[PDB]
Formats: sequence, C-alpha cells, structure tokens
Amino acid sequence: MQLVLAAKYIGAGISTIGLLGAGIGIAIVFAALINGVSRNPSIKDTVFPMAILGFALSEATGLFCLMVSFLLLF
Amino acid sequence: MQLVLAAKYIGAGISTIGLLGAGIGIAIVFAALINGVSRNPSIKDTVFPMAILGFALSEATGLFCLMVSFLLLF
Amino acid sequence: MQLVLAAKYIGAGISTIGLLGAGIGIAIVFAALINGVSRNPSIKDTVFPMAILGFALSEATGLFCLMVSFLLLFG
Amino acid sequence: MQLVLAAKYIGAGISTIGLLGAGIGIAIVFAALINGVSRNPSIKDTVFPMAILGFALSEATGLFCLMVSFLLLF
Amino acid sequence: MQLVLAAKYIGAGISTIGLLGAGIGIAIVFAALINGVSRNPSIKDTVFPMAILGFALSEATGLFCLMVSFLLLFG
Amino acid sequence: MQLVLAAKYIGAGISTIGLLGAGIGIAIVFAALINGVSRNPSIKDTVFPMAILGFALSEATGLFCLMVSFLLLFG
Amino acid sequence: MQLVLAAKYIGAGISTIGLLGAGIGIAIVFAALINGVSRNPSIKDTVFPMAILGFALSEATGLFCLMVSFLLLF
Amino acid sequence: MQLVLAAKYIGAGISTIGLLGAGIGIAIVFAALINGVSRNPSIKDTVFPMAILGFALSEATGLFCLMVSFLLLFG
Amino acid sequence: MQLVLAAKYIGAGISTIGLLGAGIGIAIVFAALINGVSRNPSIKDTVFPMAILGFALSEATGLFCLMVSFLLLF
Amino acid sequence: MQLVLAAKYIGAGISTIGLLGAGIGIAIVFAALINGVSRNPSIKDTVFPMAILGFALSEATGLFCLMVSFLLLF
Ligand SMILES: CC[C@H]1/C=C/C=C/C[C@@H](C)[C@H](O)[C@@](C)(O)C(=O)[C@@H](C)[C@H](O)[C@@H](C)C(=O)[C@@H](C)[C@H](O)[C@@H](C)/C=C/C(=O)O[C@@H]2[C@H](C)[C@H](CC1)O[C@]1(CC[C@H](C)[C@H](C[C@@H](C)O)O1)[C@H]2C
Ligand SMILES: CC[C@H]1/C=C/C=C/C[C@@H](C)[C@H](O)[C@@](C)(O)C(=O)[C@@H](C)[C@H](O)[C@@H](C)C(=O)[C@@H](C)[C@H](O)[C@@H](C)/C=C/C(=O)O[C@@H]2[C@H](C)[C@H](CC1)O[C@]1(CC[C@H](C)[C@H](C[C@@H](C)O)O1)[C@H]2C
Ligand SMILES: CC[C@H]1/C=C/C=C/C[C@@H](C)[C@H](O)[C@@](C)(O)C(=O)[C@@H](C)[C@H](O)[C@@H](C)C(=O)[C@@H](C)[C@H](O)[C@@H](C)/C=C/C(=O)O[C@@H]2[C@H](C)[C@H](CC1)O[C@]1(CC[C@H](C)[C@H](C[C@@H](C)O)O1)[C@H]2C
Ligand SMILES: CC[C@H]1/C=C/C=C/C[C@@H](C)[C@H](O)[C@@](C)(O)C(=O)[C@@H](C)[C@H](O)[C@@H](C)C(=O)[C@@H](C)[C@H](O)[C@@H](C)/C=C/C(=O)O[C@@H]2[C@H](C)[C@H](CC1)O[C@]1(CC[C@H](C)[C@H](C[C@@H](C)O)O1)[C@H]2C
Ligand SMILES: CC[C@H]1/C=C/C=C/C[C@@H](C)[C@H](O)[C@@](C)(O)C(=O)[C@@H](C)[C@H](O)[C@@H](C)C(=O)[C@@H](C)[C@H](O)[C@@H](C)/C=C/C(=O)O[C@@H]2[C@H](C)[C@H](CC1)O[C@]1(CC[C@H](C)[C@H](C[C@@H](C)O)O1)[C@H]2C
Ligand SMILES: CC[C@H]1/C=C/C=C/C[C@@H](C)[C@H](O)[C@@](C)(O)C(=O)[C@@H](C)[C@H](O)[C@@H](C)C(=O)[C@@H](C)[C@H](O)[C@@H](C)/C=C/C(=O)O[C@@H]2[C@H](C)[C@H](CC1)O[C@]1(CC[C@H](C)[C@H](C[C@@H](C)O)O1)[C@H]2C
Repeated sequence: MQLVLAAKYIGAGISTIGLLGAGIGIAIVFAALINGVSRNPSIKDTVFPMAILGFALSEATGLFCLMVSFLLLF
Repeated sequence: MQLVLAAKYIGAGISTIGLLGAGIGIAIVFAALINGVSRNPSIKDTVFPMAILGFALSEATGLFCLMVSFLLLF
Repeated sequence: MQLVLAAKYIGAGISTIGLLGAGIGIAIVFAALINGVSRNPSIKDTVFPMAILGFALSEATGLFCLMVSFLLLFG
Repeated sequence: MQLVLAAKYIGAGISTIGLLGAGIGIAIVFAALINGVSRNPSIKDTVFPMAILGFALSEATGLFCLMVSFLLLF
Repeated sequence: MQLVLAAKYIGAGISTIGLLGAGIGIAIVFAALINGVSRNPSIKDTVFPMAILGFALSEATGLFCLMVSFLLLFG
Repeated sequence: MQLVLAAKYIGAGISTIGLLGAGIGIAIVFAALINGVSRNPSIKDTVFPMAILGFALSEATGLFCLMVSFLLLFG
Repeated sequence: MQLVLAAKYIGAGISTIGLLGAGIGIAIVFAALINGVSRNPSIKDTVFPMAILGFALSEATGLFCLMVSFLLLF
Repeated sequence: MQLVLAAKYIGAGISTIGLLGAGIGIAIVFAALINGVSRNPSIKDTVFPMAILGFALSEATGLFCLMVSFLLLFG
Repeated sequence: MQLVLAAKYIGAGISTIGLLGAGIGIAIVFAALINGVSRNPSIKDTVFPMAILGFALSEATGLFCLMVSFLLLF
Repeated sequence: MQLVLAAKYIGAGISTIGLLGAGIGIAIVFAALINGVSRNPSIKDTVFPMAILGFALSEATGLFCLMVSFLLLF
C-alpha cells in the first residue's frame, strides 16, 4: 500500500512537467500578438481574439496535465 | 498486484509529458496565423481554415498521450 | 511476472514522450504553409500538398512511438 | 510511511521542472514587447498591457507546478 | 529472467524518445521547402529533391532509435 | 530515516533543473534589448526598464525552483 | 548477472536519446541549403557540398550514441 | 548512511543539468551583441555593457545549480 | 559487484545524452555558413574557416561526453 | 560501500548532460559571428574578439559540469 500511495505522489509530480508546453506556447502566442500589432496597429481588433483562442487551446494542454496530476493526488 | 498498480500510476504521469508538444505546437500555428494576418489582412479567410487544420492535427498528438494516460489509470 | 507487467506499463508511458516531436513538427509545417501563403497567396495550390506530405512524414514518427506504446500495453 | 514520505519529496522536486516553461515564456513575451516598441515606439501603450496579460498567463502555468510541489511538500 | 525482461521493456520505451528528433527535423525541412517555394516559385524543382534527401536523412536517425527499440522488444 | 533523507537530497538536485528556464529566459530578454537598441538607439531609455522587468520576472521562476531545493536540503 | 544484463538493456535504450540531436541538426542543415538556394539559385554548387559536410558531421554525433547502444546490447 | 551518501552523489550530478541554461543563455546574449554591432557598428560602446550585464544574470542561474551541486558533494 | 558494474553500464548510456548538443550545434554552425555564403558569395573564404572552428569547439563538447562514456564502459 | 560507488558512476554520467548547453551555445555564438561577418565584412575585427569571449563563457558552463563529473569518478 506504501508502494501504491508512493507511486501516486511521484506520478503526480511527473504529471506537471507537461505544463512547460503551455508556459512556452502561451508566450509564443502573445509574442506574435505583440509583434503583429507593432507592425500593423490597425490589425489589433482582428488578431486579439485570435490570440485569446490560441492561448485557450495551448492552455487546455496544461489543464489536462493538471487534471491527471490532481486525479493522482486525490 | 501492488507493484503493477504503482506502475500504472507512474506510467500515467509519464504519459502526460508528451502534451508539452501540443502546447507548444498549437502556439506555433497561432503565431503564424497572427503574423500572417498582420502582414497581409486580406489573406485571413484563406489561412484561418489552414490554422484550424494545423492546430487540430498538433493537438491530436497530445490526445494520443492522454489516451494512454487514461488507459493506465482506468 | 508482477515486475515484468509493471515494466510494460511504465515503458508504455515512456513510449508516448516522443509524440511531442510530431506535436511540434506538425505545427512547424502548418506555420510555414500559413506564412508562405500570406506572403504569396498565388502559391497556395503548390505549397498545400507539400504541407500535407510534411505533416504525414512528421506524424509517422509519432505513429511509431504509439505503436511501441500499444505493443507494450497489449501485445 | 518512510517510502510514502520519500515519494512526496522526490515528487516535490520533479514538480518544479515545469517552471522552466514560464522562465522561457515570460522572457519570450518581454522580448516581443522590446522588439515591438523598438520598431514602433508609438505602439507602447497598446502592447504593454498585452505583455502584462501574456506574462501573467505564462507564469501561472509554472505556479500550478509550484502548487503541486507545495501540496507534496506539506 | 523477470529482471532482464522488465529491463528490455523499459529500455524499449526509452528507445522511442529519440524519435522526437526526426519528428521535429522532418518538419523543419518541409517548412524550408514551403517558405523557399513561396519566396521563389521557380526554384521548386531544384529544392524539392533537397527536401526529400533532408527528410530521409533526418528520418534515418529515428529509424535507428526504433531499430534498438525492436531489438529490445523481440531480439 | 535513511530513505527520507536520501529522497530529500535527490529531490533537491532535481529541483535545480527548472533553473535552466531562467538561464535561457534572462538571455532572451537581454538579446532583445541589445537588438532593439542596435536598430533604434533612441529607444534605449524606454526599453531598458522593460528588460529589467522581464529579467526579474523570468528570474523569479528560477527562485521558486531554488526555494523548493533549499526547503528539501534543510527544512 | 541478471542485474548487470538488465543495466545493459536499460543503458542501450538511454543511449539512443542523443540521436534526437542529429535528427534536428540534419534538418537544420538542409533547411539552410533550401533557403539559401531559394534566395540565390546560382550558389547551389557552392553550398551543396557544405550541406553534405554539415549533415555528415551532425549525424556522426548520433552514430556515436548508436555505437554505445550496440556496445551495451551486444 | 550508505544510501544517503549515494543519494548525495546522484543528486550532485542531477544538479549540474541546469547549467545547460546558462550555456545556451550566455551564447544567446553574445549572439545578439555580435548581430547588433554588425548591423550598427556605432552602437558597440552602448550594447557591450548590456551584454556583460545579461551574461552575468544568466550565469548566476548556473551558479545556483553548481552551489547546490557542491553542497551535496561536500556540505 | 553486480551493482557497481550495472551502474557503469547505465552511467555510460546516460553519458551519451549530451551528444545531442553537438548534433544540434554543428548543424547551427553549418546553417549559418550556408546562409552567409548564399547572401554574400564573396565572403566564403573568410567564413569557412570560422565555421570549421565553430564545428570543432561544439564537437569537443560531444568528445568529452564520449570520453566519460568510454571511461565508464572500460 | 558498493552502493556509494554505483552512485558515483551514475552521478558522473548524469553530470555530462549539461554539456549539451555548451555544445548548442558555442554554435549559437559562431552562427552570429558568421552571419554578422557575411552581412558586414568590415566589422570582422570588432566582432571576432566578442565571439571568442562569448564562446569561452558558454564553454565554461560545460567545464563546470565536467568538473563534477571527474570529482565523482576519481
Ligand atoms: C481551456 C481553459 C482555459 C480557458 C481560457 C479562456 C479564455 C478566454 C479569455 C477571454 C479569458 O477568460 C481571459 C483572458 O479574460 C482570462 O484569462 C481572464 C479570466 C483572466 O482573469 C485574465 C484577465 C487575467 O488577468 C489573468 C492573468 C489572472 O489575473 C490570473 C490570476 C490568472 C492566471 C491563470 O492562469 O488563470 C487560469 C486561466 C484563466 C485558465 C484558462 C483556462 O483557467 C484557470 C481556471 C481553471 C483551471 C484551474 C485552469 C488550469 C490551467 C492550468 O489550464 O486555470 C485559471 C485559474
Ligand atoms: C503516419 C501517416 C499519417 C497519414 C497522413 C495522411 C495525410 C493525407 C491527408 C490528405 C489526411 O488524410 C488529412 C489531412 O485529410 C487528414 O488528416 C484527415 C484524415 C483528418 O480527418 C483531418 C482533416 C482532421 O480533421 C483531423 C484533425 C480529425 O478531426 C481528428 C479527429 C484526427 C486527428 C488525427 O491525428 O487523426 C489521425 C491522423 C489523421 C493520422 C495520420 C497518419 O492517422 C490516424 C489513423 C491511423 C493511426 C491510428 C494514426 C496514429 C497516429 C499517432 O499517427 O492516426 C488518425 C487517427
Ligand atoms: C532513410 C530511410 C527512409 C527512406 C526515405 C526515402 C525517401 C525517398 C522518397 C522518394 C520517399 O520514398 C517518399 C517521399 O516517396 C515516401 O515517403 C513514400 C514512400 C511515401 O509513400 C509518401 C509519398 C507518403 O505518401 C507517406 C506520407 C505515406 O502516406 C505515409 C503512410 C508514410 C509515412 C512514413 O513515415 O512511412 C515510412 C517512411 C517512408 C520511412 C522512410 C525511410 O520508411 C518506412 C518503411 C521502411 C521502414 C520500416 C521505415 C522505418 C522508419 C522508422 O525509419 O519506415 C515507412 C513506414
Ligand atoms: C524577482 C527577484 C529578483 C529581483 C530582481 C530585481 C531587479 C531589479 C534590478 C534593478 C536589479 O536589482 C539589478 C539589475 O540592479 C541587479 O540585478 C543588481 C542587484 C545586481 O547587482 C546587478 C547590477 C549585477 O551587477 C549583477 C549582474 C551582479 O554582479 C551578480 C553578482 C549577481 C547576479 C545575480 O543573479 O544576483 C541575484 C539576482 C539579482 C536576484 C534577482 C531577484 O536576486 C538575488 C538576491 C536575492 C535572492 C537570494 C535571489 C534568489 C534568486 C535565485 O532568484 O538572488 C541575487 C543573488
Ligand atoms: C554570477 C555572477 C558572474 C559574474 C559576472 C561578472 C561580469 C562582469 C564582467 C566584466 C566579467 O568579470 C568578465 C567578462 O570580465 C569576466 O567574466 C572575466 C572575469 C573572465 O576572466 C573572462 C574575460 C574570461 O576570459 C573567461 C572566459 C576565462 O578565460 C575563463 C577561465 C573563465 C570562465 C568562467 O566562466 O569563469 C567564471 C565566471 C567569470 C563567473 C561569472 C559570475 O565567475 C566564476 C567565479 C565565481 C564562481 C565560482 C562562478 C561560478 C559560475 C558557475 O557562475 O564562476 C568564474 C570561475
Ligand atoms: C575537437 C576535436 C574535433 C576536431 C575537429 C577538427 C576540425 C578540423 C577540420 C579541418 C576537420 O579535420 C575536417 C572538416 O577536415 C574533418 O572533420 C575531416 C577529418 C573529416 O574527414 C570530414 C572531411 C568528413 O568527411 C567527415 C564528415 C567524415 O567523412 C566522417 C566519417 C566523420 C565524421 C566524424 O564525426 O568524425 C569525427 C570528427 C572528425 C571528430 C572531430 C573532432 O573527430 C573524430 C575522431 C576522434 C574522436 C573519436 C571524435 C569523437 C567526437 C564525438 O568528438 O571523432 C572523428 C571520428
């Protein structure tokens, strides 16, 4: 039983690694938003909702990691 | 039978690591969409379907990881 | 057999790591398709099949990872 | 109990790996802010709040890692 | 015997990690093909075979990983 | 007690890995500062404080890793 | 002996990780060949032998990994 | 104590991984310095101290990794 | 003794991972050579020796990994 | 005393992983040197000392890794 609980806790720690992908990806999206608005200010209203969508989709990958992490923890 | 269960939980945590690829890749597609539209607003209708296709394909790699994750958990 | 079964399950999880390569790669190809068409709209019908081919070959690397994963889980 | 507690501490350490994602992402956002402002100084007031949003969302992914680390530690 | 078998299966899973290199690399090549053709459509016939060569050579590194994987799983 | 202590020390080492993020990120910020100033020297006073902010925020992620490291080593 | 043989097989697997470096590097070289030829077709005969040298040297790093893998396997 | 000492030595090795961050980061900063001066020779005396500062802050992340490494080895 | 020999073999496998850095770095150098000659053909004789030096320095990092790997193996 | 020795050898192999950073970073410096010189041949004498400095500093990070490596081995 020591073994099973110990595996849940190590597994939960490992499950957070994938969050680095959303950390990096969210940033890549906002970088593009910023570069895009700087080069073409008039395009802001068009690309801002695209950036919000990109963020949410990238972020969803982190949510799934965290879901597995919490499932293992609790 | 404790050792096998422990392995399933460790394996499940490890199985989420690959989701970082979708996290980054989704972002890469949206970055291109945003920069492409900022440089050429008129191309938006053409490249948006391409972005949907590209992110859906990149995302699916992470769903495959999660499939293995949930197999090992349940 | 408890130890061997355990090893199959950990190995199965480890075998999914390589899928991050196709995750990034597929995105890289579609990013180029998008930036290529934005800079040159008239090239679309030429570069679109190239992106499909590129996607498929990158995807195949993930297919090989998942195959090993499923062989360890079931085979 | 020793084995479970050992697993908690190993897992706590592993749970900080994903913070490298926010480390890189935060910088990616600020690099774009700097480059965008250098190319187009007049756009600063527009992009600065986007950079703040971008960095906060990237950072939060690493804070979710840290949160799991602390749950395991304490 | 249990320990050796378990090691083979763990190793087999580990062996697929390097496949991420080909996954990313194949895509890098096709990205260049697409951007190169978009910038200069007339160069297509020259650069397409360079992309096939590049993809094949990148792919081979993944094949080497998969080979070791299969040697462990079966051999 | 031997097992818990060993786990603390292994964990402490693992906890420093994330520091690579700040190592790369701090540099990414200063690279942008340098390229931004080279392209537009007059923007220096505007972008320098953005680089300090960016570096500090990136650095903090590494500080969080080191904090966990020290909690394991001592606390 | 079982433990030593186990270690050989685990080590053989680990020894292939470094091949991802040649996988990416080989592609980096060919991407530059393609982009350089697209921008300046007349330079092809000059850069092609540089790309062959570049790819062979990158690949060899992965072959040294594979060599260690086989030494452990056999 | 054999297990704890073993853990100190493995932890010490693990604690050097994060140095790859400073390895890449330091290079990123100097790369920008070089590309910045090539594009604008007259900016050299302005961007050179910025590169030194950038190097130092990136380097510090590696210093923290090595400190933990040496604490595990000796402290 | 099983333990020590087993540690030598796993350690030798792990020691090859760092070779990925030279795999990637050698490629980055040759990419720059290629892009540089394509943009400015007359600069070839100046930058080719720089590329050879860059290659050798990056390559030396892989040599050191392999040295540790062979020390562990033999 | 077998377990401690085993750990030293494992630790030594792990200690070379960080050398990949120098491998990539050395290359990054030389890439910049090559591209900088191709775009502006006249700047060569100015940027070459900067490249020497940058690669020497990046390389040293890998030497620090190797220091730990050789401590654990000898
Ligand atoms: C696919 C799901 C994602 C949804 C995205 C929706 C985007 C639409 C868009 C309009 C947003 O709502 C937004 C930009 O307005 C927005 O994010 C706001 C809600 C948000 O308040 C924003 C303005 C901020 O200021 C934000 C930086 C907050 O100050 C900061 C405290 C929150 C950071 C953060 O990561 O929160 C997350 C995030 C919203 C994520 C986003 C989740 O949600 C939270 C709560 C739910 C779980 C716990 C997730 C886990 C995470 C790892 O995915 O974290 C939630 C806790
Ligand atoms: C390695 C060869 C690849 C083949 C590529 C072929 C390219 C040609 C091109 C014209 C395609 O057919 C395509 C662009 O039309 C295409 O991908 C469609 C079939 C696809 O429906 C696409 C348009 C989508 O809408 C797609 C995002 C779906 O909505 C989504 C549910 C599927 C995602 C996905 O990754 O599916 C995979 C993929 C096609 C992969 C692609 C495999 O195939 C599936 C089925 C077979 C096995 C199970 C693989 C495993 C995977 C890990 O490689 O997954 C298959 C399950
Ligand atoms: C260095 C060896 C590589 C050779 C490359 C040769 C390139 C030349 C070029 C002319 C090709 O043949 C090609 C572009 O025409 C080509 O790939 C075709 C064969 C292929 O049908 C292509 C046009 C596709 O349509 C392709 C996207 C398929 O639809 C898709 C199902 C296959 C993906 C794939 O990765 O296949 C691999 C690949 C060819 C790999 C590539 C092998 O081969 C397969 C079959 C042989 C073995 C089993 C390999 C092992 C793999 C892990 O390396 O997998 C084989 C399973
Ligand atoms: C979010 C917190 C970070 C705060 C950043 C604040 C930035 C504002 C800005 C004005 C700075 O203060 C600065 C640019 O002036 C600055 O860094 C100076 C303090 C500093 O002296 C700078 C000018 C240097 O010359 C610097 C390159 C030093 O020569 C060098 C020995 C220090 C490197 C270093 O990383 O120090 C860290 C750093 C400041 C970090 C950064 C901490 O702080 C130190 C001391 C406090 C604790 C121990 C942290 C822990 C670390 C792991 O995060 O390490 C501290 C040990
Ligand atoms: C985190 C704060 C950093 C301080 C940066 C200060 C920057 C100011 C700037 C003007 C410097 O002093 C410098 C550019 O002149 C400089 O680095 C020189 C001192 C240095 O001699 C440089 C010109 C070299 O020639 C250098 C490549 C040497 O030939 C080489 C033997 C040393 C490499 C090296 O990484 O040394 C480190 C470094 C300076 C680092 C730098 C530490 O310091 C040393 C001594 C202290 C400890 C042991 C650190 C550990 C390391 C892991 O951070 O290693 C120190 C051992
Ligand atoms: C810091 C040491 C490095 C020295 C670089 C010297 C560069 C100068 C430059 C003029 C070279 O000599 C060169 C470009 O002419 C050159 O590399 C030639 C010798 C080489 O024959 C080249 C023309 C090739 O065609 C080359 C692609 C070969 O065909 C190919 C079979 C060899 C690949 C390879 O990686 O070999 C290595 C490499 C030279 C490396 C390079 C080592 O050396 C070998 C033999 C020694 C050990 C075993 C190393 C291990 C490696 C992991 O560092 O591998 C050696 C086995």
